[PDB]
Amino acid sequence: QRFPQRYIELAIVVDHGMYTKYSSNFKKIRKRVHQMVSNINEMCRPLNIAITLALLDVWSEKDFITVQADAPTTAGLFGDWRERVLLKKKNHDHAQLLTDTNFARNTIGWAYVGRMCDEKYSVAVVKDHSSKVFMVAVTMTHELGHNLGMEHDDKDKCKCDTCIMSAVISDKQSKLFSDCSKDYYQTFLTNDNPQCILNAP
Repeated sequence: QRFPQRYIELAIVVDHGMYTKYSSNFKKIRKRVHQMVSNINEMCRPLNIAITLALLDVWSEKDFITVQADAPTTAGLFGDWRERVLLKKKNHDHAQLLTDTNFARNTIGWAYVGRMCDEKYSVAVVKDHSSKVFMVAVTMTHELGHNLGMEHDDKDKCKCDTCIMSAVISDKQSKLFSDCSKDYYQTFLTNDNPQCILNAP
């Protein structure tokens, strides 16, 4: 394996709009979230990172934060709530909020760069923007990649055209991380090496 073993315990929060979208059916939502996690786990296999779903929270009554059009603003409110409320329910390493919100600027996902394990900044916000589970899962994986210190693929640095960290998603989206991405992850493990992902569940 090119990389040493790491583990990311995810918390996934499904907002009220997404709950409504899926006919307020908890079972159906849980199945969809598990299928997403199985895809994130598959995509991280070449990075030697075992991905688990530590916690699933479905906002079946109302939104606990204002899930608004600006994704970065929503991410900050989510990181705050994650630190103050979600982490108190069960420890986990990274949390993503899934929503049906039509984020501004045609945004389908957003996350802080290189802040994996941070109590407030180890988060991403992702729009459930396709009926295709894989398309949403690869968006979750792209944001996870940013949180692991990855920037977008650059043709001078690597040749992959449809890898996970491509600057823009496409219909032909690949499930692979480019060499640009693997090199950024190596840099992250060497310079940041956060302790929470060294810990197996």
